[PDB]
Amino acid sequence: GPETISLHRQGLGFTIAGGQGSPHIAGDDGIFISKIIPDSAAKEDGRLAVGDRVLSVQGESCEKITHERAVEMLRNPASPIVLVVEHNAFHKAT
Repeated sequence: GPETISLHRQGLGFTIAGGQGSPHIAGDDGIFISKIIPDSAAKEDGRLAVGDRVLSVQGESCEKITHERAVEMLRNPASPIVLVVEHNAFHKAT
C-alpha cells in the first residue's frame, strides 16, 4: 500500500523517470524512482527504492502529470519533502 516517506534537506537523493509524454513503461505515465543516489538523504533513510511509483509530493498528486511538473514539485525548497509512494510498483506493473 501507499507509504509516507519524509526526507529532510541538508537534494533529496534520487532521480525520477516517467510522466505524461515521456512514459517509463508502455501504457503507464507514472513517476517512478529511477536511482537512489549514494551518500544522500534518500539512501540514509532507506525506505525509498528504485521502481517505486511516486503518488504525491507535499500532498499534491503525481498521477497523470508530466515529468517537468514532477521535477518542479520535487525542487520545492521546503523541508522536509513528504512523499507518498508505492513500493515494487515497477515490478508489480511488469
